[PDB]
Amino acid sequence: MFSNKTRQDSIQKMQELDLLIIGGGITGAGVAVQAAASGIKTGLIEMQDFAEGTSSRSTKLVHGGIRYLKTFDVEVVADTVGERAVVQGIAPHIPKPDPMLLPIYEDETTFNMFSVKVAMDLYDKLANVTGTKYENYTLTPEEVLEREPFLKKEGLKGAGVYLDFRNNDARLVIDNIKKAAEDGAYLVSKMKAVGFLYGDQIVGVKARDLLTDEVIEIKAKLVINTSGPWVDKVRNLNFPVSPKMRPTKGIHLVVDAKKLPVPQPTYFDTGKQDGRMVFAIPRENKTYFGTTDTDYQGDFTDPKVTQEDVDYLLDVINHRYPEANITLADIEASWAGLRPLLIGNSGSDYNGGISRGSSLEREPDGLLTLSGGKITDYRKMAEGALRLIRQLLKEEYGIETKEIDSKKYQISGGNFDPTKEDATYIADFYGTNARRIFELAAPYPGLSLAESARLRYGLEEEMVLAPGDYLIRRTNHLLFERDQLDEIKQPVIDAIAEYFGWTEEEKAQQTKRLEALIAESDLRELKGEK
Amino acid sequence: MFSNKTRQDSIQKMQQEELDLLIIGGGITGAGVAVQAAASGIKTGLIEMQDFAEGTSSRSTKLVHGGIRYLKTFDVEVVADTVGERAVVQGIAPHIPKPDPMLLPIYEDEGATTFNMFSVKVAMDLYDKLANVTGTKYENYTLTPEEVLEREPFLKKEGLKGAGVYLDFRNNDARLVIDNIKKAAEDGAYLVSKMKAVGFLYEGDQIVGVKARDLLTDEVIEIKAKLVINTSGPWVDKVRNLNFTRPVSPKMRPTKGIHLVVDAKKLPVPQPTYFDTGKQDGRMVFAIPRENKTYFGTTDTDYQGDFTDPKVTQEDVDYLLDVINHRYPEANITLADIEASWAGLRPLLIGNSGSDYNGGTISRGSSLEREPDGLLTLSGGKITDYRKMAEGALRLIRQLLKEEYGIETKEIDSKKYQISGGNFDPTKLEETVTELAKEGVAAGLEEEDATYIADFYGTNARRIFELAKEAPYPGLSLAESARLRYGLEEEMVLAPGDYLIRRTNHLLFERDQLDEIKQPVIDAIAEYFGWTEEEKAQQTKRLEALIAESDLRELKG
Ligand SMILES: Cc1cc2nc3c(=O)[nH]c(=O)nc-3n(C[C@H](O)[C@H](O)[C@H](O)COP(=O)(O)OP(=O)(O)OC[C@H]3O[C@@H](n4cnc5c(N)ncnc54)[C@H](O)[C@@H]3O)c2cc1C
Ligand SMILES: Cc1cc2nc3c(=O)[nH]c(=O)nc-3n(C[C@H](O)[C@H](O)[C@H](O)COP(=O)(O)OP(=O)(O)OC[C@H]3O[C@@H](n4cnc5c(N)ncnc54)[C@H](O)[C@@H]3O)c2cc1C
Repeated sequence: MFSNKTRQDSIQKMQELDLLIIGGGITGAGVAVQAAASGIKTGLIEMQDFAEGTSSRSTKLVHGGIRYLKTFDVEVVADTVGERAVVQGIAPHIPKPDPMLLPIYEDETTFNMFSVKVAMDLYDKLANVTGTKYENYTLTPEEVLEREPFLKKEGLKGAGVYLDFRNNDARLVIDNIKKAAEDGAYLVSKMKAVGFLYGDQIVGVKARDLLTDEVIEIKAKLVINTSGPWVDKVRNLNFPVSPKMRPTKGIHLVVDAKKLPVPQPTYFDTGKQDGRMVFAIPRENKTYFGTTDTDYQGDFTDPKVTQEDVDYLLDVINHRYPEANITLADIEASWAGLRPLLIGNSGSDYNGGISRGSSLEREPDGLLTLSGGKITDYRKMAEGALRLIRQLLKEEYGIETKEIDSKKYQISGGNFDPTKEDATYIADFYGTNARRIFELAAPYPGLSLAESARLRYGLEEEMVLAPGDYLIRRTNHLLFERDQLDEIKQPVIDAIAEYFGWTEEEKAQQTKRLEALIAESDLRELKGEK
Repeated sequence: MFSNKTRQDSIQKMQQEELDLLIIGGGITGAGVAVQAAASGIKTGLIEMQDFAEGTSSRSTKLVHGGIRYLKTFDVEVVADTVGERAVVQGIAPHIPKPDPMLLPIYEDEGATTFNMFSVKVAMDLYDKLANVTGTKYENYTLTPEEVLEREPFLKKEGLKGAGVYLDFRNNDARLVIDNIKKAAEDGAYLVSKMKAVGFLYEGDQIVGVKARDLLTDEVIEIKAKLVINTSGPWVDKVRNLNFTRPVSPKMRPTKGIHLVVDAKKLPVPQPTYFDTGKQDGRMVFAIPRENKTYFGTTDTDYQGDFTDPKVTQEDVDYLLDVINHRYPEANITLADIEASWAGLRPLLIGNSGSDYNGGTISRGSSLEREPDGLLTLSGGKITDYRKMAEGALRLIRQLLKEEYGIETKEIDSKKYQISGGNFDPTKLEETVTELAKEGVAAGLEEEDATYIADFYGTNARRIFELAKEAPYPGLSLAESARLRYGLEEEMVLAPGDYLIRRTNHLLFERDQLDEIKQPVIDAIAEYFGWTEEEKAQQTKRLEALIAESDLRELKG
């Protein structure tokens, strides 16, 4: 059990914990996955749902960064392919091998047909891939147009193909939390930290239950802040400090596969003389692409896509594919996110052109803060967190904290061997936990057999409190299967209403929430009503 | 024989019947062209204003550098091209460019460096791979600070973090030109030194020959030829301007560079060393061992003035001494410690730099072009690409001889045509030197000298060994005498400096022993040519001037 039941118990049990963690993203989720495995009594709190922050709004990939070889920044490339190795090892059901395609042009560079080849050999050598079935290779201008029919011809010299990975971020967070649960940790989502319990120090926190206006006080030896782009907002809860962050907005658009077919990931130049590059990626029967870099000020819980972000991106896909003719009217889904950057770094520092871009400082009040960084280095940042924690529990309290190896502790649903039609999907999506799903496959009105269990499983096991957490973060219904959402939408909500036995007004408020969300995704407010 | 006598017969033939190809300039670029034309059957002539190599081909860095710096901006094709042609040159002249691994120390207090301990490793591995060197006896390796000071205890310690060691070659530029020249002569080419082109001959607006002046006798002759190719290095514009019937746009813009020599006890470096100037100007300086000395440079300044005898300025010297005194803090080197030196002009095409050499169509930085009047010009390039430059030129030459006159020519593989003294298995230099040295010992020479001469002359050591067997000149050792006699009869020595400066390492690298042999060498050449007493006194005054300039006597006041 891991639902609203397990939830209420947790809240009560936290009524002096060893460690309190603020933030339920990939960062907070990684700290706990390790602390629990090491003994510490831990109690984490996530203001909204799990992973509903930036950790569900990224490019959704694990790019190697081959681009860095242009300035011979070889140590950065080695770290990256190296850490990417661990993760794939501790979560064999999430990041998957999805070789990428990099076309070469003499009209417009970065590499030529001769240099891409040597760049890809140094890449596989550092990645220790050199030899396996995923070894790089090149393509002739003829054999490139085959795979991608609408790809610009004027000036095509061919292309290169090297290893890269697909990675659902939301699932990475949840299966880390679900493993943190199994190890006894008070994980409470939908609970917001609103104040601090103080002489001059910090001994506790005062949280609010967003499900019930009840205010509780928490007691713990140490309080660590891992609120991502919210790092400063959480800090300022202590009424004198200065800013440490400066986030940027990036967005993505989505279209039907037949409006822009691409059998594999494709990286290329914008063509607007700004040095930026763009992706066009496949994902089920769709193809999404992007992204975007712009200073942002306003609401952090729901950043919005505008006309100018659309203009910019359309001008890019239309130049790289002159035969597509894509307009605002072709987009079926979308999303926006904010990058947790420290004053000084930029968005291009993610792929070229304590951890790289992150820090772990301790405030004078005694608050630990882990900021910046990037999802691909989540496990690595937490190991550096558990260090200033296993030492801080002794030099001040004398607790015998254990020692582990995060690089080898496999998480939820993925404990099998690394080199491991709707039961096929279920296996390759939940991995191991697909076993528990089958046992449950007593359907529901308007739904299907399989779709019933994946919903029941969410409620029983994935802390599904609201319907949106299911169609958005626990599965790919809203973002990649829009054209199938309207014949499962109402049914799903009623099974939720049933399981929770909400009420005729709690049910009304919920549905109201799905309306606002789906609409902002489908940019109805821009289309002057679709 | 290849001497003043051969010279005089060549001068008559070039006047008897028309040539198919006449070459202007006897440095590495013309020597290169001459060898490939001769081997192909093309009747060939070549004229050189001074001695062979007296221009910029005897004034370079005397190294064959790989260009590992180019990996910093991932310019891999340039590096592949360079290590690849270096292997090709070693195959045709295994007795000149030799292996001599480079030491590259790493520092953290310098601010903005090229590589760090982590990055030099992946750079040296990529370097060896591109050069098919990984898996051989010269594959790279790194050193720790304490390992570095073990080899050079006098290197700046503040910040030293270790070193990288990778493969590179030492190269004698003057000996490389003359062994290409000797090969061309053996294959029939008419080669004349101390002969200057002073004008063109015409039939309409079309060049059909050259008027040449014999600098030794004030005589002026006419040479008829089907094609004329200009390979005069930094003098490329000045030669093109011998056509006064048409002013023309300049292609060149030469820069100057110098090199200084001190005795090794003053800067003991066991192997070549490469480092930052410390003047944050983006440049690098070398410290290299040669015989029992250490030489260092170089500089890079815009120039105007006489092209035949460029001079070292006090400003060139202070720039270099500031670099060495910063890199080795206890050595304290000043002008008084310098015993020899040289300066030359880079043949750059308007728009290029000395920097592009080491990462500071035909080949990088060169061009092959024909003028409206029929004159062909081959300009730019660098010494390490000489054979590749001659190949592109021969390609156009055969195509013009067939089309315009119906003349078929044999196609040779220049990548395998070994030059003078280099006819032996390139992978077995030491075995070949061990054997030849025996033939030398059985001739009356000592162990040290026979090995030297075999390593320096290669196969040609046998002729040196034969003459040795047969008559020491007054004041000279059996060994020295045999080298000089070989010089006069087989290497076209015509004046004292040709021998002490370019055929041997006497002036530059053994200055401390030059006085013992200076006069005996002039006397032997004097009697051998049978000079008037007035002629000898002038050949003497001229050599003294060359020594005064190397010694930096004026600056020293
Ligand atoms: C456009 C874009 C592209 C990206 N591309 C890459 C990439 O290519 N490679 C890469 O490695 N990374 C990439 N990233 C970055 C990566 O997604 C983030 O670094 C990562 O998701 C940050 O995780 P986090 O847990 O620190 O922050 P979040 O995921 O935002 O989690 C922090 C949580 O704190 C919670 N919180 C805030 N205040 C409170 C409070 N008062 N009480 C309780 N909880 C609170 C919030 O609800 C939030 O869920 C990209 C990001 C963006 C925006
Ligand atoms: C300081 C310095 C550093 C350098 N660094 C490098 C390096 O690291 N790597 C590299 O590969 N290269 C390097 N170079 C360049 C290399 O030395 C030259 O490219 C090469 O020697 C030039 O060949 P060249 O034969 O074209 O000219 P040259 O040797 O100059 O010869 C041209 C010849 O034609 C003759 N001539 C002129 N006019 C007439 C006439 N009217 N009649 C008859 N003959 C005439 C001249 O007397 C001369 O002998 C460097 C040069 C310098 C000076």
